[PDB]
Amino acid sequence: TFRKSFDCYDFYDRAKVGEKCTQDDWDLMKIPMKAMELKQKYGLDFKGEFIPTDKDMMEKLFKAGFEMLLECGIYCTDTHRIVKYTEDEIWDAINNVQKEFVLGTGRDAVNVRKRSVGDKAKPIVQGGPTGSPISEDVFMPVHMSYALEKEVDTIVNGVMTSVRGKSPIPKSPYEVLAAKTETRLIKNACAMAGRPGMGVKGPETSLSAQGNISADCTGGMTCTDSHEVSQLNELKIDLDAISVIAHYKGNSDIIMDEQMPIFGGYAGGIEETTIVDVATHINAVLMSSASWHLDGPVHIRWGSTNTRETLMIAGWACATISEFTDILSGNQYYPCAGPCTEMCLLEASAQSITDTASGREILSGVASAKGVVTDKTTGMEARMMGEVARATAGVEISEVNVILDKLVSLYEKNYASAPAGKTFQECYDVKTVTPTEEYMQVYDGARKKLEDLGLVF
Amino acid sequence: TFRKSFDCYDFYDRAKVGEKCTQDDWDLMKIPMKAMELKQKYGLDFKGEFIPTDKDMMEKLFKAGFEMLLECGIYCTDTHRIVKYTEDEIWDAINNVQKEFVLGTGRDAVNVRKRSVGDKAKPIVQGGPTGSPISEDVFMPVHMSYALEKEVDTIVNGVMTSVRGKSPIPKSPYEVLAAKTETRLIKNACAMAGRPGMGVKGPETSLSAQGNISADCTGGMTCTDSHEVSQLNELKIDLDAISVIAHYKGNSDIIMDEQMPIFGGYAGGIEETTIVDVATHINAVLMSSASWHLDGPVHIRWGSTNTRETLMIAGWACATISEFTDILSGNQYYPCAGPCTEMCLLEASAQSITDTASGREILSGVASAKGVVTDKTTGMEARMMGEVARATAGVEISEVNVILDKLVSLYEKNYASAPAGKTFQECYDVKTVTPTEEYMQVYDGARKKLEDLGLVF
Amino acid sequence: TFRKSFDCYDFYDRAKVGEKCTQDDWDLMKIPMKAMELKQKYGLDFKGEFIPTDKDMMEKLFKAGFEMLLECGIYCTDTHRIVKYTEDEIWDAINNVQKEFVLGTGRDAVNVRKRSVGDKAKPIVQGGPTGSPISEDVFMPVHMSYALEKEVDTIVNGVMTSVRGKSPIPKSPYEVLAAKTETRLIKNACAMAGRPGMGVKGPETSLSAQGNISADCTGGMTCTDSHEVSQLNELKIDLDAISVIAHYKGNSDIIMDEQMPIFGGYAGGIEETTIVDVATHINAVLMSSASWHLDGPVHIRWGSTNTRETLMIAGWACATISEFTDILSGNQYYPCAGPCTEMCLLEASAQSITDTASGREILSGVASAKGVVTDKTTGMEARMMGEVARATAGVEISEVNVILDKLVSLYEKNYASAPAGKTFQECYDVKTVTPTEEYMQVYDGARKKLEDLGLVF
Amino acid sequence: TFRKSFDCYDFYDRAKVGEKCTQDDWDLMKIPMKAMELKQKYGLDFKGEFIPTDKDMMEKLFKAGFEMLLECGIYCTDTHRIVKYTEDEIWDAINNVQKEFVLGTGRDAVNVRKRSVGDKAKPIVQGGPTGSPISEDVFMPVHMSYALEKEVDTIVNGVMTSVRGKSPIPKSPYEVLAAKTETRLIKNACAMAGRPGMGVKGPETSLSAQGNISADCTGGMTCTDSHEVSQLNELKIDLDAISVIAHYKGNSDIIMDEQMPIFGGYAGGIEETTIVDVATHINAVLMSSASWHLDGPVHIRWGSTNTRETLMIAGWACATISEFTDILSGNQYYPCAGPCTEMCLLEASAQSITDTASGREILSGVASAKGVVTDKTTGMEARMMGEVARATAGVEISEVNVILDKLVSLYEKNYASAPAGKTFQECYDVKTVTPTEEYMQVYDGARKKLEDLGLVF
Repeated sequence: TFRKSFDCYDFYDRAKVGEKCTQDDWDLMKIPMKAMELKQKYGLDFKGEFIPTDKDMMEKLFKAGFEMLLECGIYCTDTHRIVKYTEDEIWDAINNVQKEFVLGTGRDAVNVRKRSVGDKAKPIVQGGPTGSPISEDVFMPVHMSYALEKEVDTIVNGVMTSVRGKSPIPKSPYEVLAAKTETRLIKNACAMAGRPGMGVKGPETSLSAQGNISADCTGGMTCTDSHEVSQLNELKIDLDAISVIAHYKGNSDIIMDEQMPIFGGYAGGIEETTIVDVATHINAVLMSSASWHLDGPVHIRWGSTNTRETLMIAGWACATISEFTDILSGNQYYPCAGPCTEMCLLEASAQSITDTASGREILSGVASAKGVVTDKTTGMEARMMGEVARATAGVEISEVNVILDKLVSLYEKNYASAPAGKTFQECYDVKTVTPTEEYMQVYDGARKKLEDLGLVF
Repeated sequence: TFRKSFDCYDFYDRAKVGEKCTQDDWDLMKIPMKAMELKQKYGLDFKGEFIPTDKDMMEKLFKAGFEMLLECGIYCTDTHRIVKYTEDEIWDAINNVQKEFVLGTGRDAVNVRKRSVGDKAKPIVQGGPTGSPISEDVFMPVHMSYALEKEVDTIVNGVMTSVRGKSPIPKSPYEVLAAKTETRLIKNACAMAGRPGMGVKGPETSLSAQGNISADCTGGMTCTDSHEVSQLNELKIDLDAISVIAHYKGNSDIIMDEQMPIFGGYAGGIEETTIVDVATHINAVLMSSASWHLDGPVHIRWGSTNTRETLMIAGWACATISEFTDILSGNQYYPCAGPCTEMCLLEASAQSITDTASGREILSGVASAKGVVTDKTTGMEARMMGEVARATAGVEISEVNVILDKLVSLYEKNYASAPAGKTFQECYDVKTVTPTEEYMQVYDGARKKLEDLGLVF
Repeated sequence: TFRKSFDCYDFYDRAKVGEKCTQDDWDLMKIPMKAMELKQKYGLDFKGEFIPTDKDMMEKLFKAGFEMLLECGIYCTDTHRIVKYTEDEIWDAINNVQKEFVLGTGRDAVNVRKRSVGDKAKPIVQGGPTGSPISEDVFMPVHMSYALEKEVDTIVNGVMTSVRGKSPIPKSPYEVLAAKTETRLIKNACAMAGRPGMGVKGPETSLSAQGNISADCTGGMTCTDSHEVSQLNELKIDLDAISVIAHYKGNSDIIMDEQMPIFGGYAGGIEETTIVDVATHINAVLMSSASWHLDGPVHIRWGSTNTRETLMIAGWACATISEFTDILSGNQYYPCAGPCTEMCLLEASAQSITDTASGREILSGVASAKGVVTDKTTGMEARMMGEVARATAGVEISEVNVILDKLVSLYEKNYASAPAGKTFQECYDVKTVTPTEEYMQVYDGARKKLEDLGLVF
Repeated sequence: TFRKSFDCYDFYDRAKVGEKCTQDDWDLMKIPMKAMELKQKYGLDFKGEFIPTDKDMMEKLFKAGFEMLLECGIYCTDTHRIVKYTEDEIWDAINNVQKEFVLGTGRDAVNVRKRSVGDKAKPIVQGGPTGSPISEDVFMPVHMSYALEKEVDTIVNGVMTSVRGKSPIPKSPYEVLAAKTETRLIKNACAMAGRPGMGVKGPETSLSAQGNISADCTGGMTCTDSHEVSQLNELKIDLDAISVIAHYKGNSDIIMDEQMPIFGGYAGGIEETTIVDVATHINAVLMSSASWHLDGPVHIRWGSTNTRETLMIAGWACATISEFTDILSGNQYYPCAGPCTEMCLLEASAQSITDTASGREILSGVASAKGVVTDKTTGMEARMMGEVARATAGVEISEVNVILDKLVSLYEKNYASAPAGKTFQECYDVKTVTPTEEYMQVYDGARKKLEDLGLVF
């Protein structure tokens, strides 16, 4: 049996005396070799499906992901050593995951419960700039564009480009100011939208451990909000995250562990990256004591989470995690196209279909324009994400796979030429926080194309 | 698509520039014409049933109610203009209704979840004077008579005839005093009954917007209580309610939108008034951002909610709302007879059977003696309401319809001669808050008659 | 003796059956006649002094103010009737006034205690837009300009020109939204300035009773903030204020009763208007159950609180109230000149000297540009108000009177040509919320002139 | 005038572009040169006095300290640059210091108000291990030894040698665990002593910025506790402290800025080190927005705060700060001798006399055995500190100076041979947390010697 249930403290202890190893040995050898080995060992082949129905192939994928975590362990960048788990420790973690939890407070609180593959229930819609840079003078208006949408249940925080006119430089007092201010302003935006108790997800503007740890505060982030801790790539972590985890646990905060496996990255292709994804979903409840895990498979070249390959990785990982565990999870949205464009909406729609049908509990989006362009994220994208989620709920997986193949085909040849789109200021009346007729027309066009594919809103 | 999810602010904006129209054009033409038109268009015919089983007829009723709201809109009395919704705005509201919520706190809190037609689950029992006038010196004792009944889950507030010996005149400081005091005293009554955390529903003594808005206070109403906002008759509203809604939303309060369609009123007969009822259930989650909607079809002549016609209206409206939406709702009780009489108990029993079987989530009663006679409401009526709800849960709808026809026949010829009944002081030991042997005997008699009809307690 | 301590409820009761009287009989006869009568009866003559030292003249003024309230009573506009107090009721109120109280919370809380004439202690500095119209997009930045000044202790709220891009029209849902939002945003501005617990004074954007009553809310106004209720002119009140008082009392809120007697108004000249001022200070703790009273004598023509006459009225009223009662009070600032001008600073400085030396507990300013010009109020004016207060503390009254005569002479000939000044956006770096070199130079110039008059900062 | 009141954000901004300078240029030239220059310029000579009475010499010392801060500025170790203040910025800070504040909650809360030199009022007694290492298994018992003493008002936290059996290594998750646990355990110890609401001072076990920032938590440190931020030596600071300050301000926490000038350090001798001390007291309310400042002059050789020189530095600095400012402060205790020895008690007694008579508001001790020996700190030392404070209150300064000269002479020849003393476990019944007869006898002996010197308990 195991000594004690594994936690961040045990991780630190082991990371100081684990097997010494260079990061290159890890990224260029250990990880890719194991993924390659397990893929062949279990004969994994997704056969072009976005969401699996073959229980035997799914069981093999689960065993592969479990075995990968068990045989590889986790690389700690700070100590250049490997932390290894035992089989019993892993099962203790998987066998005791958080069943459900509440986000938000008052009338605006929402319950997060497990959804199965093809579930008739609709997932929780977490809408927001999704970590994208947002100008200080429109921070509240931008977030209000999400709170004003009935489709949105919780908010995923954007990043303040400035606070009191200064960049929130890591380890500067401005970073601490931003970490606290970020959610204080967002919750005030929610209140102005008539939903003071909406739960949020962050912190996002802060990057350092001290910055992230300062985010819990009066009027700001509290225990009913999702607290983010990020895993590295792949099966890797830094000590900063470990201390942040200790902090979240010590405050009885809902913990959201995140990991975004890279397709074409250190693991390799589709099946390889999916084995890693399953392994990091499991690591989430082991190393980070997560309440839920946020996935986000991203294309090494396009940097999007909605390419054919990344949707397949997410679909298989989630369907498999749903079949063999009660681990709660979500997926994050990174379209190539920017706001107010048909492609952006179709891109997010493809992922919403995939995430809803594969069993995700929470949809966290949308980081339009790959989430790196100032002010290019608006509530309209979250509205589509949510409406598409409802349309997908209950639909037969066989039909979903057909729809996905057709939909993805509508934009996968245009990644390099994805439209830049427009900013919040350009497609919304900034004062009343209402989308322009221009955006509404674009929205209708996307909706029509989705309906032609068989989706019923 | 829609500009933004519709809210009370959009309503105000539209009410100032909507189509000009006299209230008579609305009540005597627009509403009755549309109800008449839609009834024939869809060939609605309830064929004497209290609770429908014909899914096709129910679908037609739902479409009729939806179309009525869409084509008519809502008349704003203050501006004498009509507010119109678009089809997309209505669906956005219906597609995103509150799934569930908690009322009360601590050990005494209760979860409110959707119930289907004929559901085996028992509805939430909200017992209280139901807005009836209660003498100041027995305000706590009277409410304690409900809190002391295990059948009761939450309390529906009575009205203070006086506070500090003065009438709570609208727009007077006494109205504000009563709005705050009302719930403070009621929650103290609940505490004396050993259930300090029981949720309540109000405010009730206050009538003006300023009075209602002052009700949220320390020790008084809070976010875990149902906050009432009233729609007018029919498909009508005043600006006072609109500001009250803005207030409830701004405080993250659970919102209970109420509307009591009048049978024989501006809409017309049974099917006509039911189309209106379906339309106002939908309007509740659109205009009022309601957490749940309180119905209360009332007979234009008898002023009761339990006549054959009003039970049919409630039964069809609820069964239909349950079939096509997840809108949570309840129904309010207004018997003709007063407390300590067999008729009163049988009247409330008929509605409890109807409400439970048709799918209501909450039963709010009982306003005995039509709720207009001082001190004529006691916990005994709520006890029957609850015990009958349990007896009805799970019973086949075919059987329920038969029982209802027989039960209603036991009193429907006596509306004009309904017994006045007695006050709390006359049928209860005011000090120990215990019903008299007299009432207990009356209670047993009613219970026996219900059992003879086939009900199993 | 008296029946019971007088309160807003007794006022309502009496206002419904008091002596019938037209408003003209009140404004054009009853008030001016009594002020004229009492002025001669007591031989009041301020002899050009801003702050009195003659205890006998002060005692006569106090007796005059008391007698005026006693013999006239208060006119209720709604009922067109007069409410009369008895001598015993007035003394019961004066003999039991709030001794002290705390504003704000946490590290940022401040104690408000009585100050005597010429007190060495510095008064509390309540800085803010002082009810002036502020553009929605700079609402937080503008208030932050006050929170960032160490001279400022609490914030006096500005008015939102819009909320969600719409005017907060009285009795519209936007008014309720603004009432709640106003303080939520301001406290968030205080938090960004590193002082999350600063107390505020409001509500200000709301005008109706329902709007004002909705201001107490989570994250917004709470019991540690000053709650404003306004008396009318002169010795007059409306029922709206009476209900608002009932609400504040019912929430255990710190109550700030305000009245701004008009020089050259219905009362008459200097001594006449001062008798009224003393009477309204007393009425504050009687009718409004005030914790403290906010004065604001204003010139009928110039609309400023810092003219020679209005400073004399404030000086005498406060010095007298300080000598014979423990009623806590403050004065509000309305300069003619706008921000970034030397006159504005000198105008506010003259009042700060007067208010500090005459014994005020709180200085509430500054409503630059008479508080009616959008965005023309900044923290710089509050900084001067505070620095001048410190310079004045402890200075001999004889010297203060000389300084005031000289200072007022520096601008009293320019009321009609007072410089318009500039907006916050024009004299501050809006992003970093820092004043421009331009303003700093203007500030230095004003400071030098004050020093030349004998003030030591 | 100044741009804006100076804060930690302005400090960061200036530290990135200030005058470049090596740390040696700062420590070995700039600081010592200015201290030497100002000492001669003002002709400072303490003439062997512990506490000054010469107002002219005190005024010169104040001017010297002010001028030193103004002309030197503060060295930022991270950027190797100097931050400079303007005269106006310094005065704005000094002119607006926190007047008073409350520590602790409920019945156990205490008010901290300014004390003058020779004040009859007794200072607040903050007793605890004073940052000394305490074994994990006796963490609560040790702190309980202070809470059980009526002489103690608040607790100054000790350091956990381990938490869950592991060292709280900086930047490890154990550091975060310790930061939160430290106060949670201490407040539980206070509760067991019948004083659940005693305020504390920390965090102490954590050393990194992320560790310190994690200390505010439910059940742990809150806004009514003193939050420590440390200045470096001399007129120096690191960016970690700057971010910690931003955090404390953002949480509305009471801030305690600390600086322990070293006698014989970079500044030089007595007068030189005192000029630095005055400068750092001022810097506390400027750079750290401190609520109060904790001094602690320490001997470069002996490492104690109670040597003849360090007592003189503290006495002069405090008496001078008390005379010219309202800056609240305290002093920390570091005796050479360990617990259960007469020397330790006499050492702490000498400082208590000095601190009480010179005007300190808070006494924070006692770090017996120089605070570096595991478990060698007990409540008995705090009891003496407090009883001596009472004995000193109100005594003429002339007499105090005589007593101090005699008392210090009783141990100043034994610094090198100071007795090691014993641990808590050795001089207390660990279970009942009661001192042994052995300690009581030692205590009586010290008390008798103090009485022979003229002290009256």
